[PDB]
Amino acid sequence: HSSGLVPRGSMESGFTSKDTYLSHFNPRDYLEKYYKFGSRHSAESQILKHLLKNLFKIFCLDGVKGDLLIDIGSGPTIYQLLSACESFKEIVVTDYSDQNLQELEKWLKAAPAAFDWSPVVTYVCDLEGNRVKGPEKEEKLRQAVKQVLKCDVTQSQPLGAVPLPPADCVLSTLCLDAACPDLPTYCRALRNLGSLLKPGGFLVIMDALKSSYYMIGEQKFSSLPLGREAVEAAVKEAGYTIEWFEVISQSYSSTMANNEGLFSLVARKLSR
Ligand SMILES: Nc1ncnc2c1ncn2[C@@H]1O[C@H](CSCC[C@H](N)C(=O)O)[C@@H](O)[C@H]1O
Ligand SMILES: N=c1sc2cccc3c2n1CCC3
Repeated sequence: HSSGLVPRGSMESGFTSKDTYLSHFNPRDYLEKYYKFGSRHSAESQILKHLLKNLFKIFCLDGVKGDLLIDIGSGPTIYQLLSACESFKEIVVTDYSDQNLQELEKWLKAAPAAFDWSPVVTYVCDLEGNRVKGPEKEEKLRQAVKQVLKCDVTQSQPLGAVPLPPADCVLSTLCLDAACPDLPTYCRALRNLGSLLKPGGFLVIMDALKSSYYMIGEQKFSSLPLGREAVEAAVKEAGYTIEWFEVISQSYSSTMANNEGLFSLVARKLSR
């Protein structure tokens, strides 16, 4: 009840509480704000294209492939899985928010009222060489998504008591910044995701740099404002070896975030 002075759910602890993600996170509004293919060459649209070109390169051009991929903190989105369904036989989607899981389930069932991913899907098809059209690509993704589960990156068992085989890849886009109030929790969340991975499994992360908040309309949500060095240090202390790390300077529209670019990394679960 602070009226934009401070992010929603943070007056007491300094960071957006996770119950705020069950009450004030609107899936439909988050999708309209950031994913109606951003907008007409907007900062959001350029960022989405850059995210899509990196996932295509990681999954289709590089050696990131296997049986199971677990997407962590998927929200109501599926763009991050379009290229991945080409390298992984099965995908599991997860989020802390029940309204985000409902939105994902609406898309899985191709409910007419669901969000339209068509332009994003066609862009991914174009990147992959136009071997299939959008509608064929979406059905391949829908059949590959085997489970839609509740997730909490802060718990030692992120997926609760749900048994899954060790994953070949753990993917997490624009989630860890929103979920982790500090670097010790951020480091611990990367250790928690490690328990879902086979020894030597891939960890794929894409998030924002130096961002202390992000907006969903006039609703402000916290983000951990960490830099490249702090990201690399936390990924290494969580028990991972970084294969590649990229940083772009492109930031979100001034009215939606205060970030200083984005990062992408592909890491591998260490020996121990
Ligand atoms: N502790 C927690 N554990 C898991 N997910 C969490 C979480 N706290 C927040 N989240 C989720 O983190 C997401 C931030 S939005 C990221 C959505 C999507 N992956 C994309 O690329 O746009 C939300 O869906 C929110 O529910
Ligand atoms: N989901 C999204 S969109 C966006 C823009 C800028 C910063 C962040 C952000 N997130 C969560 C992490 C922090």
